[PDB]
Amino acid sequence: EYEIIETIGNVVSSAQQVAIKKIPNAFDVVTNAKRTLRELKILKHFKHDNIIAIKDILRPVPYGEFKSVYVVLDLMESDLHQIIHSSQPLTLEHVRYFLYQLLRGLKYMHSAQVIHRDLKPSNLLVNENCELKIGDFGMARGLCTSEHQYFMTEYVATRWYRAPELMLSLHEYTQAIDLWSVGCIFGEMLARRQLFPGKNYVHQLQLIMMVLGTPSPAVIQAVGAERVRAYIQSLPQPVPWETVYPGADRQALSLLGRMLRFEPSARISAAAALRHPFLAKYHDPDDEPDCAPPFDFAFDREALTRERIKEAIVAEIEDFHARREGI
Ligand SMILES: COc1cc2ncnc(C3CCN(C(=O)c4ccc(OC(F)(F)F)cc4)CC3)c2cc1OC
Repeated sequence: EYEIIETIGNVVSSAQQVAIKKIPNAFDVVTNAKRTLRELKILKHFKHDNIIAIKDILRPVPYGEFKSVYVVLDLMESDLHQIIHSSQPLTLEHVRYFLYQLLRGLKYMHSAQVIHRDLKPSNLLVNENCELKIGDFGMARGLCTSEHQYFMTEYVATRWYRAPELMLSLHEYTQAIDLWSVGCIFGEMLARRQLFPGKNYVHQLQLIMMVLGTPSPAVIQAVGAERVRAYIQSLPQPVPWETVYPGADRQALSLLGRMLRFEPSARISAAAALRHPFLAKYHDPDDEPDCAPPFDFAFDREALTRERIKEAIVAEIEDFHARREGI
């Protein structure tokens, strides 16, 4: 059926060209197997041009020897990290178009009660024809949660893009998490360099404070871990986005400012971001769908043995083929 050529990320390999992902020893570790089942069900639930899609899943040898899962996707030229940090063009109009598509993908995603929680340029794929697709859904969760990650929210996802609520454990974990990350991504496109490149937990809070200023007392009281509160209080106003990005566009910084706020409830939504004057060029409500029905994460909260999860994953592969080949 397919012929491999070269390995890309590490396992994904190039191979009509396609990308093929090996998930080796998929059923050997509970965490890895649970993540594979979550990704399967999320990607099958979504049908949207700005969200990665599975083209094919290679079938099962006898069942007991079924160890690895191969997943076929359409090959994407690059990702937004490789584009941002290179000699490629990235004018304001590039920034405007890439931001639109991310936000278009998020409106759909957020309407199904799914929070990505791991948006960074490297997870935003871009093909030869400039379609941007959100990938890598292993960190995604709903509004309700059961996991070590219930506590320890400061270890959720990637440090340079992590929202203050996770860092500080503010007990208000919503789709607003992704809009922080978008803010960082947006800022990073405008300057071609990371906005908040923290070295460790403490330096990451510094660098956010050096732009956003001191957080409010009501935010500080909602920090549960007392040791972090003491550090914040030991330090002696916001820096205007104009002086952070000197040559930048006016409409862009307005929108950026509505994303990078300490308080989750103060952040603009994906839907409302798409109504901002900066994205008027591309904004069409009739072409920017919601996702119905919503995604249920109940299956993830179940404490399953590796073998039950294996059975679950194999049923999602069977159902994938039945919905197209059979029916
Ligand atoms: C030249 O650059 C690249 C092109 C690329 N083209 C296409 N797809 C990729 C990767 C994107 C991220 N990704 C997933 O989101 C994903 C999808 C399905 C999965 O299976 C399961 F879990 F549902 F079972 C697991 C992971 C894996 C595929 C690509 C990755 C590239 O660089 C790293």
